[PDB]
Amino acid sequence: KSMPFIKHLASSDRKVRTAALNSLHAFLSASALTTLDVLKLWKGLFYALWMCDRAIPQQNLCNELADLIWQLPRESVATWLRGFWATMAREWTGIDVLRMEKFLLLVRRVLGASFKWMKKDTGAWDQSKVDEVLGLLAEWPFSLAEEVRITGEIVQKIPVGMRLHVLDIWVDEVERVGLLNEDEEEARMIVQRISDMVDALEQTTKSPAVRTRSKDSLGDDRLPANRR
Repeated sequence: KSMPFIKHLASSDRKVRTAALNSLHAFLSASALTTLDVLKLWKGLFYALWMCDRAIPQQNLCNELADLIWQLPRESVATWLRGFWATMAREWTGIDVLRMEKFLLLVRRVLGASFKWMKKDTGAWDQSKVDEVLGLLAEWPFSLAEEVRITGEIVQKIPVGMRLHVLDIWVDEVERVGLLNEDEEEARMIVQRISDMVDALEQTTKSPAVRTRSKDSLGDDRLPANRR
């Protein structure tokens, strides 16, 4: 697969990065993506945000990157999001204090788009898309294991800061897509399945920070299991 635009996403010239993104949009429009294809695409997208210095272009770029999910064939979305989490997991400890905030926002929007992707728009949610999104939460931020195999050939260790960020925002992002509606049976099951993943994380984790954030987010007053 020839993806010549990828190396230009890291250009110091933002006009070149913008053109490289448009080639990527057209490339995704036009065989199927492999695990290796999305790792290369997401590293290029990672560095495209890394080079973005301005607050408003960063906010647009995070939404642009998260909304790429709607351009993808149904069969490639889960492979695509695994490439995202593997990318963030590999690159996490190298992100300096000055550049962290825009990558925290990227994770939030990509997670938020993943939740919105689960939705149908009286069955309101696509359970096959729910299994894929939640299975990735179990695979990366809420994994009871400490490394992920990608074949194995490629083994990636899960950084603790990535878990801590997802633990900070998962209630925010289930609320934003409307999953905290106490009156939906379908929605409460999805929140329960996510809560069970976080509960399992708090029981097993070696990290007191992860243990504390998991416990904290499970006590969130917004969760229906904590109300009335």
